[PDB]
Amino acid sequence: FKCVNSLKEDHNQPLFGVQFNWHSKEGDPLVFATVGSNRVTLYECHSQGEIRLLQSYVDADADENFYTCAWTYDSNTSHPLLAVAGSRGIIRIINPITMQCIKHYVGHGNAINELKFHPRDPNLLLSVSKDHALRLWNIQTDTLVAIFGGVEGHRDEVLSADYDLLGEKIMSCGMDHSLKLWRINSKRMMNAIKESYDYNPNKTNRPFISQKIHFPDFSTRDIHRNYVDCVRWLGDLILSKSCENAIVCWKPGKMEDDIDKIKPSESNVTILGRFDYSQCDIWYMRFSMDFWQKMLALGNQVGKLYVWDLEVEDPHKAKCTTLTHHKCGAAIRQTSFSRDSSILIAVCDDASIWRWDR
Ligand SMILES: CN(C)[C@H]1CN(Cc2c(F)cccc2Br)C[C@@H]1c1cn(C)c2ccccc12
Repeated sequence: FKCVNSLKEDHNQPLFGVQFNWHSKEGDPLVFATVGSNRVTLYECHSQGEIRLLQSYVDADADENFYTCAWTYDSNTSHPLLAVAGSRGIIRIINPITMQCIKHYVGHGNAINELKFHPRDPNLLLSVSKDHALRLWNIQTDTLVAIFGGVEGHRDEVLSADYDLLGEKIMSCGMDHSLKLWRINSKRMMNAIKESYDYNPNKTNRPFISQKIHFPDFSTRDIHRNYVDCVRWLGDLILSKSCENAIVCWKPGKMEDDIDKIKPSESNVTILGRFDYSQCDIWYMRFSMDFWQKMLALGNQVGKLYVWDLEVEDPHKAKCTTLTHHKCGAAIRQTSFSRDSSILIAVCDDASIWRWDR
């Protein structure tokens, strides 16, 4: 990777999120979204490092602060869609072509820290909230499928979550120091998703009933000793970090325990490795993976990028490379790889954007 360009957004506030559109069409240039202040902005990557500015959506409320975005597509037309959310607790579904807000969702209206789309179903959107819950939405029928909470759920803000490969289960994490597993391939949840697709408020009198899921299928506070701010599945293993200068690779149970035989009472975890780094001990810093999960990237609080090659026989054998530029000194909140892994974008606390090309 070589640094080929940079720019800075005019708001001078932190850029909290960046996502390439991995649903961009064949023959179209690569496009990424950034979120910060009260806006979302799209850019196109071109030759000679060119980052071409397209168009933003700016919230009507000057005090909105977007924290997260996620791409999907319209399941009938194939056109890409962009979901954004943040401090107002409003999910907006944006048409990236025109930057129109197509529709919006409100749960209880508390800050949303992360959005993720289901890996197999483009209509299923997961939101994680400051109000300690996760919510699963069906953006085809505009239904709240399920709320994951209760006293056995998270006890402080939820900061991140991730679906597994097939979208059969979710791992969430947050300020309570815990990582929690929620299975969504239960008979109850499969039925709830089916029912959400059968719901049309114009053809019935009932409201749509959301599931209240109050018990995770596994919980641990034994991995980290502070806020857990990013989580990703790597097959049946988990990668998670806190503010302790480490990403930990771990699994529920003992070494030979199958993830789908783990019981909610399971008290053990197994640590398969740990990727240490420096100067990333402030709260709220995300890591990202490429589409194939061959690579992992994290920025630190002084503008350095760490990239790990995970194409090795065991997690602890990952190969690290570091990327620095003398003008990039602000905290990197999130990174994104293009689908082919040819471009890595980093976004920063000073509203700067950095492009690295292979
Ligand atoms: C207060 N909450 C908990 C954070 C959560 N963060 C989202 C987020 C996350 F959840 C996990 C990992 C990275 C990130 Br980025 C948005 C919020 C926030 C507001 N301001 C002004 C900030 C200033 C600096 C950093 C974060 C925030």
